[PDB]
Amino acid sequence: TTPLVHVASVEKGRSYEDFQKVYNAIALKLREDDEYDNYIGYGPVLVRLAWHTSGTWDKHDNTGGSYGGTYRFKKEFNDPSNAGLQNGFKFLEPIHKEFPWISSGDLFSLGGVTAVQEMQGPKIPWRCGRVDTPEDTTPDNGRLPDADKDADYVRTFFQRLNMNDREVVALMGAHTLGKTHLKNSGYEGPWDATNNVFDNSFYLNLLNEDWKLEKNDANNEQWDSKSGYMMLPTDYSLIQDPKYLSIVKEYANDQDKFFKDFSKAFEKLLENGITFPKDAPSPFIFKTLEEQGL
Ligand code: HEM
Ligand SMILES: [K+]
Repeated sequence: TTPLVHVASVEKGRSYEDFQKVYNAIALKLREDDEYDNYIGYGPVLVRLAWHTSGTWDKHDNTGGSYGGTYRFKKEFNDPSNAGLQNGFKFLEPIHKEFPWISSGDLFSLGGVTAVQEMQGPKIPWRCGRVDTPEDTTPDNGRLPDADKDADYVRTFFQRLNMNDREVVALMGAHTLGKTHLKNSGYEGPWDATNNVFDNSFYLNLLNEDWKLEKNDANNEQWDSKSGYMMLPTDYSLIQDPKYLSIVKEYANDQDKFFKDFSKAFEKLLENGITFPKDAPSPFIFKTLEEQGL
């Protein structure tokens, strides 16, 4: 199968203003539906939907990725690794109804960008152009990562998405949002105290808390701290591996650096597999509701 090339195709006649309107709609709904997940809100689940819809990419044959918006098809929608994401998709439904012109891939990715920015995270430049592909282009289940593994697994896993050590540690920092839900993944608890504020607390907790390797009610091991935080074996591996550890310490001591590195890595993750023509518009940097006085 010759590796497909996915060329970004701007939605007919659309420009920055159109997308800022979609961003605003998402941002306004996030503010509105603040009760979700015990008042955590939909922010965290949207960032995941974005990561999971992009994380199926395989640099080897360009299969999967954000381009096709294939999560809308049952095979991917029902991936066990995607348990819980239906909530994010349901949240986006009204948005897509109001803006039927935006592709699914652009919507899924934009939802992640919007959530991060609205939760006070760094600005993440975003490019439009993803085009919906057929159901037969949906990647098989099993391309997303396991959480009961070590640093070697994490490092190898991320090489498929063309991510190096720094990108990996920066990306994992997204665990500063939301929490693990036993019913979804077999893990339970939040990584930090600000689960709807994007900050570098994940690195600080990892380094400063007193973790105990325990078993949860799903009979799975996870690191718990007296403060009520948890870390997956894969998160803990970042301080077990020497190379990862140096970067964890770096982000724990430099909020700005973490923001800048995360922004680059997250945008890259969301654009993997996409060929942007030279004449394509530059990446859009959307203003937050707060910056717009909305
Ligand atoms: C080796 C890598 C990773 C593993 C094994 C992993 C694993 C997990 C697990 C088990 C959950 C809990 C799901 C649930 O029960 O609801 C979760 C949630 C989440 N992850 Fe990751 N993750 C990884 C990488 C990332 C990356 C790269 C991002 C995004 C840049 C990210 C963002 C999130 C967010 C925001 C949540 C919270 C979702 C919510 O509160 O509903 N994760 N992750
Ligand atoms: K946080």
